[PDB]
Amino acid sequence: LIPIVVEQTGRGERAYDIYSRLLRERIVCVMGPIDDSVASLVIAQLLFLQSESNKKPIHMYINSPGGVVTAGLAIYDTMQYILNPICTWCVGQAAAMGSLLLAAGTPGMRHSLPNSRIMIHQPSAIQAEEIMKLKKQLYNIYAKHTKQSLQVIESAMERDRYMSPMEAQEFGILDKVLVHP
Amino acid sequence: LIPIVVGERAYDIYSRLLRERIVCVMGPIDDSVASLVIAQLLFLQSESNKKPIHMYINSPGGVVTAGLAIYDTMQYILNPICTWCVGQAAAMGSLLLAAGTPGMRHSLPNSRIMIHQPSAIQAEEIMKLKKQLYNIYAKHTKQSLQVIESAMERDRYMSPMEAQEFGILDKVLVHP
Amino acid sequence: LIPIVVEERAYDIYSRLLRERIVCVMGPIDDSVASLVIAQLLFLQSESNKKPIHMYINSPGGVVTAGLAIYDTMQYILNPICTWCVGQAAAMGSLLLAAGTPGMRHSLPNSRIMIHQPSAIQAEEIMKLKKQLYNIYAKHTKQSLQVIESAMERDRYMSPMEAQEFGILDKVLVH
Amino acid sequence: LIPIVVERAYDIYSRLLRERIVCVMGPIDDSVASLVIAQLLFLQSESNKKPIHMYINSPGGVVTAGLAIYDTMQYILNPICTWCVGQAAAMGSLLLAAGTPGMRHSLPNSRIMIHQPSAIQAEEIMKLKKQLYNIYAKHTKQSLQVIESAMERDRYMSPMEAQEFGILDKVLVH
Amino acid sequence: LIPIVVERAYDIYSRLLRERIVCVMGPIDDSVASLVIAQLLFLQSESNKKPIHMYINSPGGVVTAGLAIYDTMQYILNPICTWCVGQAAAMGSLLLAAGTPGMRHSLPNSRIMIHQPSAIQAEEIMKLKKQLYNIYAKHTKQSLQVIESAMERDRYMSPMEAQEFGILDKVLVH
Amino acid sequence: LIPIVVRAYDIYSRLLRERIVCVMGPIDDSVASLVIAQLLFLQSESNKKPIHMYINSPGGVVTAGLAIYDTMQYILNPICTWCVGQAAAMGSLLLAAGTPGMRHSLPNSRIMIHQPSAIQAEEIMKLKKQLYNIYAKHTKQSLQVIESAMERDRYMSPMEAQEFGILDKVLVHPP
Amino acid sequence: LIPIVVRAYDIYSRLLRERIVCVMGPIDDSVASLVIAQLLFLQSESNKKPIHMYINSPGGVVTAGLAIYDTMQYILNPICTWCVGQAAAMGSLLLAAGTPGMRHSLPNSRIMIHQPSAIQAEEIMKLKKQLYNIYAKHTKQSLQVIESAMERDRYMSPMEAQEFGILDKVLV
Amino acid sequence: LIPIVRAYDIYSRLLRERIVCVMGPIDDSVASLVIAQLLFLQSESNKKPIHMYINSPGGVVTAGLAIYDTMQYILNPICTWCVGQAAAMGSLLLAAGTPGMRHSLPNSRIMIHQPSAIQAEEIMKLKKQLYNIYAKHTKQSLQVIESAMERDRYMSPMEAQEFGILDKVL
Amino acid sequence: LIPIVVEGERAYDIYSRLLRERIVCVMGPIDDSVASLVIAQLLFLQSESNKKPIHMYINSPGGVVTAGLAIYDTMQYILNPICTWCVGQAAAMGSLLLAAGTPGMRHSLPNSRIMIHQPSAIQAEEIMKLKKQLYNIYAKHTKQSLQVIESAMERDRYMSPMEAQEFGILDKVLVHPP
Amino acid sequence: LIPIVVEQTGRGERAYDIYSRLLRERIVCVMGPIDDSVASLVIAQLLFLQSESNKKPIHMYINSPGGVVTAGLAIYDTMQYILNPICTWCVGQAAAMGSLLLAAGTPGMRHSLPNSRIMIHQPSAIQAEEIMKLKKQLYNIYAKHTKQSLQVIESAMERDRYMSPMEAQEFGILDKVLVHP
Amino acid sequence: LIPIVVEQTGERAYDIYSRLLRERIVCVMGPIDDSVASLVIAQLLFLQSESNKKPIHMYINSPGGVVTAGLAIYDTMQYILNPICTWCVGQAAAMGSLLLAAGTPGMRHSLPNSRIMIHQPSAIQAEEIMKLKKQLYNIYAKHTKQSLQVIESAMERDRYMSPMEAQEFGILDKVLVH
Repeated sequence: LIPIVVEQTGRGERAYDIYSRLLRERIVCVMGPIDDSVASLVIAQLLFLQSESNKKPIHMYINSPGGVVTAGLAIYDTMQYILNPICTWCVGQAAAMGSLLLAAGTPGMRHSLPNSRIMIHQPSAIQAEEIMKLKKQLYNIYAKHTKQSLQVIESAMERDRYMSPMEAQEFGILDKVLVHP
Repeated sequence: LIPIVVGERAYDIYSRLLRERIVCVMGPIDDSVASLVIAQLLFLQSESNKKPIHMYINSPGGVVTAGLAIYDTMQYILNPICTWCVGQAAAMGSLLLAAGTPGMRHSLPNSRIMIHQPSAIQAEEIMKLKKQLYNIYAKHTKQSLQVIESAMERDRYMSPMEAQEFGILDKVLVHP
Repeated sequence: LIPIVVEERAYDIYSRLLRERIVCVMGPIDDSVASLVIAQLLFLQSESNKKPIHMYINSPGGVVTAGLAIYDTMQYILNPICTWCVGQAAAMGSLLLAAGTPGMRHSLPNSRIMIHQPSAIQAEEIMKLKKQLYNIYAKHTKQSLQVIESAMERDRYMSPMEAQEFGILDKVLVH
Repeated sequence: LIPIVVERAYDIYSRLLRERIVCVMGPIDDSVASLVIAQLLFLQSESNKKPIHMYINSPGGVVTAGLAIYDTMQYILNPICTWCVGQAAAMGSLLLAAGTPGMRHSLPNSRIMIHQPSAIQAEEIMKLKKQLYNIYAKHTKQSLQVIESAMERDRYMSPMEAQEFGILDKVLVH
Repeated sequence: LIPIVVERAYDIYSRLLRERIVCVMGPIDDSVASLVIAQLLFLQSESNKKPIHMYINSPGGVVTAGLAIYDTMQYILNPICTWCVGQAAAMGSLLLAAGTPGMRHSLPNSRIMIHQPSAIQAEEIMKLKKQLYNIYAKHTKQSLQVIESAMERDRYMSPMEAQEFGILDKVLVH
Repeated sequence: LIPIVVRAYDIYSRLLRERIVCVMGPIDDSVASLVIAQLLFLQSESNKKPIHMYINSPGGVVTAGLAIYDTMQYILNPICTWCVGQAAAMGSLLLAAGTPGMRHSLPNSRIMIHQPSAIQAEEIMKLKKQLYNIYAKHTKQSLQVIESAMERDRYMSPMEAQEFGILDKVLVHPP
Repeated sequence: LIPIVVRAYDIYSRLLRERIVCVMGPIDDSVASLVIAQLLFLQSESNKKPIHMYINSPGGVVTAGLAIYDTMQYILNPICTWCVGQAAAMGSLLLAAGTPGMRHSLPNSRIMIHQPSAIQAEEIMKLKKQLYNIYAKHTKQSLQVIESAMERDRYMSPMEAQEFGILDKVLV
Repeated sequence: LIPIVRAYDIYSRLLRERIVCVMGPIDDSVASLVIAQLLFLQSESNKKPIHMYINSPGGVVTAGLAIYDTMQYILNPICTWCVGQAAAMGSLLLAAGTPGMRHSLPNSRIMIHQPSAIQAEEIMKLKKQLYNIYAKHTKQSLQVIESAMERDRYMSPMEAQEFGILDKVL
Repeated sequence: LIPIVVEGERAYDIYSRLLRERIVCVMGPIDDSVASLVIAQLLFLQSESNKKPIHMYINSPGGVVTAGLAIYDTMQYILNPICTWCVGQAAAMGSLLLAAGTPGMRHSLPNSRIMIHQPSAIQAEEIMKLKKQLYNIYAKHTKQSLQVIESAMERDRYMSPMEAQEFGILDKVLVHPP
Repeated sequence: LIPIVVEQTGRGERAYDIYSRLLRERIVCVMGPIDDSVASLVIAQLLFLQSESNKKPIHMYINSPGGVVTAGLAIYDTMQYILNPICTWCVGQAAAMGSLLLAAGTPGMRHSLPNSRIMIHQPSAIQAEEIMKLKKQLYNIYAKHTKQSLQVIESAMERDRYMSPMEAQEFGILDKVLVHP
Repeated sequence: LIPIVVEQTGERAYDIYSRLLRERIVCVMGPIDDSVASLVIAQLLFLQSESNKKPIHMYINSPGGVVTAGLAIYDTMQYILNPICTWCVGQAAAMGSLLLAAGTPGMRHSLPNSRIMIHQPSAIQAEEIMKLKKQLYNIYAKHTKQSLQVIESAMERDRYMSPMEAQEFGILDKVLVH
């Protein structure tokens, strides 16, 4: 499936699959649903890229319908723990937990391409009291990073709809919509 | 197995074709295909901003947001992209074909083109996605929205000569 | 499984209730359910065209065109229809509840009401059906289309007292 | 579970069949066609003059199964009142259209589709569809070009569009 | 198989139903709840004054299906005697507790559990959970803080311990 | 198929008119529901005539067997209990719970008191201790004997189960 | 499937009216309970008239076959057993356990005393030793003869099954 | 499914004409049901013929041998009709009808070959019983039967008549 | 799809590259093959140095008890300090491995969920014997009394990191590296 | 899934998976259920390690529910054939056939961690006589290594119970419990 | 899954089975099928090319399997000139016991607890099933030096035998009291 790409210096060459050459450029891809396996890989790549340097930015590309809340919260906390700046990019869609990871990038470094769909709504094994505690954590994360009030976040998350990138920029999920081709 | 080809180094042909700056979009489009195509496209821009990219489309379409992610990446990148229709380009596949650079959209002569969209989301949001398709088809085909809306309602394929007149294509290579 | 009862003659429990002009719409609604409900509604009009019919609803919703087939039948027949919410009336089941005869729409105190529509035809055809739901709810609840369009976007359930205030019910009653 | 209703007693569908009502509901296939045809030929035997009522709620189905029903509807001498309830799509709208002139009815929220949503040889699939064009033209009184064009659009008519197109005679608006 | 018994003959459950006995056995769902509600409404039509006997052996089930049963028990005018036979867990313990005061019974080895062992929005799960606290607090006379605490412990009560909690009125030594 | 017999009855219905209840195969909540209904029915026809339970079972759900056992102890009738084939786990408890002097076995039946290897650990242990009390009451063994006898993954012959107090008679032929 | 025959019965209810019990196919706890119920009914109608049991079986669960065996031995009725087609494993024990002089076979029936092959090792051998005692009781062979004959994975003809004492008559 | 014609399903109505249908594959369940019908029809009379209608690809050998032995034990004449196909054990039930009462329709296919859990010695003993049954009913030699069973072929009703599987082709 | 890293030079998957940093990822549910792989890495990392710390990152719903007790015993056998990190959740056996880290080196991120309760093939007496081992391990490491552990472990709930720190399952809750 | 590790040779780097690195320390892992595939792998490793030297000990780590009896008896006979001392370590669990491989270590070299579970009972095809033949071989092996009498072994194996390391030591299944520091 | 080992010419590495094959060991473990036969025959023909004089060791732990696959192996063992030492490890049943018995006279070995069975537990015509079993009788009679009447009777009993009893029957030459 994955093609192989080569770097060469005349005295020799080195080859990578594309995702590991993207990782060599410090790019992490979150694509498709988020689960404890996807989190495990994303966590490991973030811990690695901090160990290679704690000062160079990391670039996170999001195209996901979201996924497990506990897995997304593990990725979130690690993005906040590591000292690197994190650029975050939406392509295609960032929905549910995917838009929390988008919102959680470094201020000024949260981006979208013009046709991306953003959803703050959380589409419809645990005790009722514990599911509500998870949502209150989500409300506080969105309020922190968007700088909206909790009352705005709580009512915005109730509407089952997608924002355009311009709606998400004025809401504060994004800093930039890069329309320039 | 994929055949290996050919100091010297030995590549599977998809990596040899990628060394020729060729991206293959084959079969259905999904988030996995979209992530592969986007990674390939961003890599090829890093190899140079100037040299064209060649994009071979044989697909029945697929997920709309996956195709729009590919589309937005094709437009973000600075390189010219030459889109080649081989076999067919239907639904989201004909958007990617039409989104190649003006003068660089090609078909082989027995290809089938379809812009109709055959056959978990609220009704309000499905209509928003389709109006996005109307806008981006209209800008690339230079057609009115009423023509696009009418043409996308007929469940039919069109020949590459019809697609060239409609503006999905620039050149039909009947010659070798 | 299904009990049999004696009254002489004997019937299954649902055939015995049907003799009281009771139609049980329970569970998901589909073309199999719709045709059976419509058959009972047309029969009961032949048995008489004046005496009320009682529809008991416990339903998560279903196919829209199956619910619209039932809705049209309820509005065609001349009988009054009393609608009872029991446990749940969601999506299309809430429209059948709201489409009862004015003054004859009831709930038990713990019923959950939802007019929101949780989530292979063209996009324009999904949007046409959705606008039919707006017209039906506006007609029966007396709310404006803007209110219906806004209330239907929120993914929430509604208590019987709030559904009565919204105009989906006429009575909430304990005994 | 099907309710039983009364000194004889019958299932709800056999009680309706005593009123000369035939329910076409759900997809159409050879076993649905077999059941409908048996009821149609039976109801002609009890009277060749009193009308029959067909209720349609159908996405359509097998083309030759629908054509077997259609040809049975045209062979028997009874008038057939057709009622669209819910939807009549594909082959279901051909059965609706093939009711007796003046006796094709719809409820006001029904959807009608004459489009045929997307094995045998290619040259035979076109021979079936050409029969559909000729059947629709006979009953709808549109030209073959109008129907062949209209039947390519993947859309549903409202009952008022279907009455203007000629598939229906009456919409009972309530 | 189910045995026929017994003039006329019925299956064992129809013969019990003539004694005004309703059996709630196994999990509760919408198809169980509709059967239970239908029998409750029927038995009120025969008389509104003679008791009804509900026999519960259940792990519980769907909350809105149990709330439909509960509301019917409170709606109808009859006394309802509830018998715990082997198990009453989750929603099955609520139906047990919801019997008429003085008419809630257990056999000596029954296990009682008010804990709710484990889609819709979280705000709706918590609203539905809060309704259960008000039902238990009404019927057991415990405070909401007691009910909230006791429903958190993943535990079964003895019949005598459930009588002390107020879920039962009598344990019968058999 | 199950034989019809003749006034024409199912074979198990014809046995039930002889006051015979069959407990065959695994016990579960569905078997318990049927057995308890038959026990309560047979008590209503006579509180004085014995009931016969024929047991061939590998065991089952404990709470389903405890529901049957409590019904046997609630009703006033004597219950004759017959092991045929095997009684194991909960099947041996229903066998042991018959009326003293009225517990019988055929010569080749296998009896197992051992409990061959969704609940909390403290609750599984609380169920297990209820079995120790029931067996000790009916067999007259001490709790330490019962608790150690249950640990051996073993079957008893009918004569050994009679000496242990699970049975009162072993019958080759009618007495 | 099952034809109805004229009162009216299915074919098996009509045979049951003739006091015929068909043990056919594999034996299990479902089959055993059905056979025992018919055996106890037929004794209820008469303790003196014979019962006819027809066997076509590969055998099955030992504990279910021993349940049938104990019921056949308990009831007072004579039981005529007929081997039709085959009687293998537990099926040949029900054949051997018919009343002396009343065990029959058709000419092409195959009889097997061998046992073709959740429980402890000690308990499997205790069941096996019960089989040795039952076959020795009914065939009048010694236990050493039974133990050897059951080890050979073979079928045997009705005439040598009669010689071994599993049958009294072969009817041709 | 089964049409109803007193009233009976179509197979119980034919059973009232003393007709037994052996159609489809033979197994212990089929054998049990055919034997019960055969024994019943003898009880109604021992003198009237039984008519046995066969369309089958074959089946289990010991299931067919159980049917065969019942046909020979019963006193009644058994007329046998091949309709469509008699193969494997179905040809043995056809051949085992009463002399002069074995019939075929004109297009029936007959096969005595045995197309395509037990020890080798016991498989061979079963097949040697087939050789003896076919030899006595067809009156061919064992050497002829053993050779004819090795050819994987069907034969026409006229070949089966001259081989002695049939008496009449109608 | 597991990334490769090149780091003469050699190529590692991301987890082997992290193992060179002395990082062990206990992620997802625990079973015998997870336990086998963790124990082999712990013994390897002790061989490479008996005095440098080891870092265990935990995100797990729990798992087989005897597989977790095998891991626990290996953590207590080796002489190294073990820093333990909760990310996402530590439930059931995952919370015991969290609590079993070295005193002063048990860490949580701010949104981690901690559950001491054990949600729900052997006889009843052996299940209770496993439970009583768990009660003694939690009492040893959290320094609660056995009855407090028994009462706490009966409630089907999750602690916050701050509540688990007050219970003694954690030493630090860290928003950022100090 | 299995991590790779590197061995520092003299001015050189030799890569292994984690299990071949352990095998180079003469460690054999018997983990999960025992079958013919597991037996073949264990027997190959035992015969290999004897060729590398017949005098250095071998270390066998047991975490097993047991398995096929004839597969475990093949392992047992290979342990008894080779000349090496074998240290056997119970980690987590040794049940059924796993406890025979534990008991069959060299005397003085059988170990357990503090929280292991030992079970001699065999939790509940071939002919009846052949199952009892194979069971009687287990009684002989256990009696040889534990030095209990056959009556004590045969009675003990009937109880469906586990036992603690300090009780398996008193029964003679192992020699040392490594109490935690 | 399968270990890797390093050996002198040590600057070469092998999987554990490729290392054993270099010692001239062929492993026949588990059931026999055409793919197992193909791979065993390939190894036997290779090892003869390396030398036609040094012994080959076959290790058998097998239920047996397809008869014609085992007969293909048997004919390859009989074709090649090498001595073949056969070792019964664990069990040799059915076709597995024929390969064991077909080792070179004096070179057929068993471990003490191995189970041996010559009984054949239980798509072609009856005459062909019977013809295959008569070849088995001839092979066993040739190699065990029993008469056909003994072999035919001994295959009818559904039982295993000990290595000492299998030695008395002539299937083995040695039992390794080790």
